[PDB]
Amino acid sequence: IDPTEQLAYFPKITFERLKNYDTSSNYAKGKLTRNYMILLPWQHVNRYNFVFSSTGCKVSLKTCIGKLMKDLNPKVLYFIGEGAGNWMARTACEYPDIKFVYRSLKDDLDHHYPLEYQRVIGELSRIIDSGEGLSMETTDATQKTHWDLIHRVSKDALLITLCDAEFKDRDDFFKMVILWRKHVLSCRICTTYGTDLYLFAKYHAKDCNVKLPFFVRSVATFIMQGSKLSGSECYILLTLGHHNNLPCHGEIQNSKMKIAVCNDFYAAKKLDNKSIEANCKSLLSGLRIPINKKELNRQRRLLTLQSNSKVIESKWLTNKANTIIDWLEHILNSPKGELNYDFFEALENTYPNMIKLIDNLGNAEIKKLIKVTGYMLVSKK
Amino acid sequence: QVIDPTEQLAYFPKITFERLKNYDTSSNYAKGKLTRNYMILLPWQHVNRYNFVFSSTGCKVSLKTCIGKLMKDLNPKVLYFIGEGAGNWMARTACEYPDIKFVYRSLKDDLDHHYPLEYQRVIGELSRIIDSGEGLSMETTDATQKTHWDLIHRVSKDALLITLCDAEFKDRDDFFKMVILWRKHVLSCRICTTYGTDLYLFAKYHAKDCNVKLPFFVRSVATFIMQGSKLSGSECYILLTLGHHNNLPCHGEIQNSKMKIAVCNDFYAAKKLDNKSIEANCKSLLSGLRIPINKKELNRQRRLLTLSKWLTNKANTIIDWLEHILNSPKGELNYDFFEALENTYPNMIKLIDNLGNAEIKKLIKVTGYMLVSKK
Ligand SMILES: Nc1nc2c(ncn2[C@@H]2O[C@H](COP(=O)(O)OP(=O)(O)OP(=O)(O)O)[C@@H](O)[C@H]2O)c(=O)[nH]1
Ligand SMILES: Nc1nc2c(ncn2[C@@H]2O[C@H](CO)[C@@H](O)[C@H]2O)c(=O)[nH]1
Ligand SMILES: [Zn+2]
Ligand SMILES: [Zn+2]
Repeated sequence: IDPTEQLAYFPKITFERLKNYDTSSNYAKGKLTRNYMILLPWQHVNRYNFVFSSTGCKVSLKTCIGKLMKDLNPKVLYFIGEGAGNWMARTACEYPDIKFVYRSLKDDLDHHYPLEYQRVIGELSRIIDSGEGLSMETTDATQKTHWDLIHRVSKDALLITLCDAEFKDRDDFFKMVILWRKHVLSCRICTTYGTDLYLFAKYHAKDCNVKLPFFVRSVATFIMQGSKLSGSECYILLTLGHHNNLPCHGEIQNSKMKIAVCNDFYAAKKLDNKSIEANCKSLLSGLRIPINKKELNRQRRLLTLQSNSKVIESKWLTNKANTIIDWLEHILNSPKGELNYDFFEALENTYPNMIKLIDNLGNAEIKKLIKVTGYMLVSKK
Repeated sequence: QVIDPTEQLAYFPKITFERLKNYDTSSNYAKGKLTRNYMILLPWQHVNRYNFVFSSTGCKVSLKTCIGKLMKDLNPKVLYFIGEGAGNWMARTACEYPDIKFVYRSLKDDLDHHYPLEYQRVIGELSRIIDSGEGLSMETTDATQKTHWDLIHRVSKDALLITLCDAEFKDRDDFFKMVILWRKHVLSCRICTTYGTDLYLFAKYHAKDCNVKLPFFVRSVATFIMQGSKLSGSECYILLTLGHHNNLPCHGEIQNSKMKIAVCNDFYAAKKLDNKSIEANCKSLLSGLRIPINKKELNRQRRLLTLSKWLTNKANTIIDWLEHILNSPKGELNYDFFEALENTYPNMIKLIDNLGNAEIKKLIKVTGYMLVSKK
């Protein structure tokens, strides 16, 4: 299967690049605030074409760091804390000749194998190092051993290292940043390319005026439309050089808000009907495409015939089902609008049983529910 | 010598607006608020208005843009413009719709234009104004008086399908006087009664209060929030019709919609430059000011002033600002960049204190030209 053809399944990306300047601002700018009364993760609205990971819908190398990718021209890319590898899968479609070195923490929580890359690309042939036969310690980016064994297959320098790992504290993030630096300055292979080595990593801009480790200079800060509205998540492009400050909550919030108020979510050019069906069946077993009044009423019929392990115990499973159908029915009866938080705020505040929904469905179920919602909204008119 | 209206249309800038359709449902959801405090003191809504002199209402509101579908469906042969002043809104309409004839009205007083000066400058001749209100009293040109409405058909025998009002009223009571009289006419008048309830009044309104009921049998169809309206206020254009009455737009609804256009959208510049109009505004701002405005042109004005201290103080203030605009980097036409321009100027309060409302509006037109002229 052609990678460039598969690229039409990933949506377009809207973002803001805040280039780090040595010279002071000297502006004294106002603040941009808009309190969206939303309870659902609407950043999954354009991610219906994906199942196990959908990071590729949020961040893209060709979109954000396209010029650096062109200039440096990496033969191999290093993906750490990647999970099911959907951001790595998008990269494989945008750059069809690049090989990959994948690493992800080996635990029961989430994934430690690229299930989505396997799904999108078809085969793991381009993943020259998938971290097979490694310990939990050697797959942890906060440990020295992870960095020591990074070249066990690939002998190419760490020109562009991609990190989408979620850390406990900022101290764990610092552990990784320090270890990256220690490697790129010690390693025989890497030392050859010098200071022109990059680490593009996910960071949550909590505080302000926080100094990066020594000889770690942030080049730019990327604020994604795909990042959760509630937080202060961003992607920082780091390099070796005279250290500077991590992005502050303030700047991130102003940029985060402009994107939420102004821009609309771009839908995918093509529809992966097998992936949509998978998410539909993942949300509610037996859910079929297209989702219409007829399709919804049969799901209402299927639960009626079941009621007419304990007998009282199965009432929990049917309660979840009703909640899902009630929401999808509400989306169906809702007028078509543009994919934006103003319209999403309207959808939620037009629904009477909103709090019952959040109470009855888990975080993963509600994310799945948004993928299905997004498909339905795109399917309209 | 021949003046084409469609060619003249390239002098009016593009319009950005938000239409808030009034829904019978009587069920509005609970929403959040959008706030951004722009530290601005100048009427920046005049930046894209350099090509106009006496009136520039057409830079802000347009019939083809805002109510193009209604203009198509109800194809009006004649349009009625009340409280029009120099008639720049009417002039834009004449360019967008080259076959429509007009009936013009504006209050006959020393305080405002009671003759379409801008229409004349744009179109060339008053041939399409079949009724310019010639030989009428101040009472018969006041939209709050019955006699104004009684004599509206003295020339035109076409129904009031679309009535345009850009009048500024003292109280909301005066606005209500007009709205009531429009209704009284469109329901009494032999000519108008024929078209029934499908008659419209697109009037300018300041959304001050909330949950204010429109007069009986007067129903608002939609509310238009213009980018061209002053940021500070709560000015909007309401499209009214005959029907079971509803509520006037509330200050609340407006402010969010008003703010979005300020944060998101940029001011579109005019495709062509009316160099005669620019020169007129330049000479209106400061006598002897010539285009292009450059370091050489500004230093000449500094020199000319060296050889009545009140008049020279105003001149220095103007030159100081234009010099600041000249030395300023080119940016996009938006409130973020405009906030930067006056945040970068040290004598901001002296400016507002030394120049009148009309002078500052002229100063912004000249500023807009200079900003567009860059790079
Ligand atoms: N919460 C959240 N997850 C995001 C966001 N952007 C990307 N993600 C990633 O997407 C994952 C959840 O989406 P999926 O992998 O598509 O699907 P899911 O199988 O329904 O979910 P989980 O068990 O919650 O991971 C998260 O664990 C993140 O790795 C975001 O803004 N918010
Ligand atoms: N939008 C807007 N237009 C104005 C304002 N004041 C005057 N104008 C119009 O703009 C023209 C400027 O010459 C005036 O003749 C009026 O028609 C204002 O505060 N806002
Ligand atoms: Zn190395
Ligand atoms: Zn009549």
